[PDB]
Amino acid sequence: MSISISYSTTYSGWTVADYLADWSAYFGDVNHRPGQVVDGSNTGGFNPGPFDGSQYALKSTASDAAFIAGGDLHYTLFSNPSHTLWGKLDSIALGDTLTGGASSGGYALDSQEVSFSNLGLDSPIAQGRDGTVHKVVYGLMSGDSSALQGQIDALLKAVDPSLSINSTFDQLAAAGVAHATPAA
Repeated sequence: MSISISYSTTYSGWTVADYLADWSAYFGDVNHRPGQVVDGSNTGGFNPGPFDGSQYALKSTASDAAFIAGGDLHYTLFSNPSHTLWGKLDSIALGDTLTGGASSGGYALDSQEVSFSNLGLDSPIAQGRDGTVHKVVYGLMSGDSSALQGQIDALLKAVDPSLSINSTFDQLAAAGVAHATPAA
């Protein structure tokens, strides 16, 4: 099935490009980089983990922002090719206030803003950090939603060539691809 999007009515008249640009700058950069992952503050986590799962989730350093990546995900840690997220990425959910974890049976957001699902991305381990899955999620970690934007743009075009990353959420809804929250 094709990409499916959830958005809060707040963003009805926003474009996906405007939204993701604003969100990524709001989430910022957790500085997850060589020599800068020295404790648990910026690792994120996997469910069930320790380095694989159906979710990877990460909270912003200085805001309440967070995302959950959903799929069939794997992380190489120190093993060649080192620090590669690979596997299947089905969903990215963006919002505020991450809760839970492996110990409680899953991650959740208290307040989801927007989600993209049925992304259908699938990168093999041997592609290392050049894998699309890696670049999409690592981009979110480091305050750059470019890779995610590109993949959403492609998926949208494949549905209907009038759709793009620059469409409004309401347009995507009209085109059958997105759905506004009934709330509040």
